[PDB]
Amino acid sequence: CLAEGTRIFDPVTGTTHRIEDVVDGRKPIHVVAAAKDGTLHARPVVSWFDQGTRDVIGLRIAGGAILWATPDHKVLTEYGWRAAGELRKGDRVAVRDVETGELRYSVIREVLPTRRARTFDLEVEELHTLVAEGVVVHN
Repeated sequence: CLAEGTRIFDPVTGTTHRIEDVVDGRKPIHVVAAAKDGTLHARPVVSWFDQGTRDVIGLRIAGGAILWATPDHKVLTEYGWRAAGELRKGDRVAVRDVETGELRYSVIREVLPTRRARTFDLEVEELHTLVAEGVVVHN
């Protein structure tokens, strides 16, 4: 689940939407999806649900790029899918590059202890996956 504050760039509109705003108003919009091929494809949202308030961790990546998600949220690492609570300053994550638009790999900058905030839930067509804070991790 994604925490409030996470930005979501839409390929259809080309702007930046906030999950807190997209879910609260279940807005029929689109998002970027990822497959096992590593390629990015736009996909519509067909479900919006609130996950309640729970503890979440903050993953800081080089460039300031940060992502807040639940410990059960799986992150796309070099070794497949790994729970966020299993990430330590040294784990590399895939982040979308606006320069080449293509997928790129970067190292973490610092791990942020658990906190507390509202969390949301989405459903991307079938390719359960969405781009959040430039980072690609299951919905």
